[PDB]
Amino acid sequence: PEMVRGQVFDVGPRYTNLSYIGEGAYGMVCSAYDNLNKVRVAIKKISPFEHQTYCQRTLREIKILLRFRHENIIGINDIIRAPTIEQMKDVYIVQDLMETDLYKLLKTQHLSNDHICYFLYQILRGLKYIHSANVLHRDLKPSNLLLNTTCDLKICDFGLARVADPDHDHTGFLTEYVATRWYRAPEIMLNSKGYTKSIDIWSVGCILAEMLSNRPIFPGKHYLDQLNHILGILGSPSQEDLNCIINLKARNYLLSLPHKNKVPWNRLFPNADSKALDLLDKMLTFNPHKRIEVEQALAHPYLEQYYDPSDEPIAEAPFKFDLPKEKLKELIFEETARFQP
Ligand SMILES: *[C@@H]1CCOC(=O)c2c(O)cc(O)cc2OC[C@@H](O)[C@H](O)[C@H](O)C(=O)C1
Repeated sequence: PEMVRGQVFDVGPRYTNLSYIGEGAYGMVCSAYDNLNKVRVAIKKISPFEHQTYCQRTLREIKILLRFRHENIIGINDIIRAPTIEQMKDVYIVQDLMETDLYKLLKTQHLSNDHICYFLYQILRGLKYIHSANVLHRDLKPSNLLLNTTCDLKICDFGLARVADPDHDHTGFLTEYVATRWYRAPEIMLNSKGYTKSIDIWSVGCILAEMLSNRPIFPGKHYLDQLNHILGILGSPSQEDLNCIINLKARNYLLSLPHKNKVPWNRLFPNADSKALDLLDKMLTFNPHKRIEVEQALAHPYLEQYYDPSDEPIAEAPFKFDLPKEKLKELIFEETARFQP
């Protein structure tokens, strides 16, 4: 058993010569050599079984990724675990080895407009597949976008994903915490549980802005502060958009604010392509019902060099629609059985 930074990695004998990469949800990510396929791979160690929410995140991801097959979604090549439930303490998920993630890339690298266009195209192409499966990713952010050496992009981490449920999306003011804060749509803080596809388009718009400037566009320092940053750039919502918000507490909070003017995108991003800024505006639209959808975004003039609906596939088998951790562990054991001897 090889150890990496005081952490056992029981992945032998198939996977050897381990190297640290970073941290996932319930454990670390390493690279390793695959002695069967004679290539290096990435391996994520997960230790979720003490906690019901961890088991939930682990089961969601495994169930989804084993059904999905798409060029812009990183797949599961192998799952390593003990042969019995009694002996199962950790799970190792083996995936293609990528070169970097967009979070690390944006810390030091300026993106050319050609790279921004290609990265955005690939994010939306993968997102089209996800949404066609009636699935919401719900945690899109640069660290969940992986790049290989030729800048092919893959979406990672479905542990926060859910099946879309727009009829049950409404909730009260200041109750929801969906997504990582900086990528969270304004309606999460106002009246939404994050159960509609527009949640993901907002996150993509935040990622686009960050690719244009190498800094987060809405860097809220805490929960309600996130809405301060959003409104500081978008300006005050229109009467029509407020009439959309029937919840009285959320609407009255917005009405209590002083009038704020919109900051023009081309003042925030003076070197950006004007077509990129037009698409950015449509993704970062306050009203989630008016916000552009993934297939419309793919057809936007900014992406005309890449757009090809017949090469933008959808899912064959969409997902249609309280468990103690003991039952979740059994479910995880069952879902991973296909990779055993
Ligand atoms: C993604 C989990 C899989 O991540 C990877 O496979 C991965 C590869 O292949 C290369 C590099 O450089 C990073 C990387 O993941 C880094 C993770 O920390 C990632 O950002 C994210 O946190 C995650 O776990 C989901």
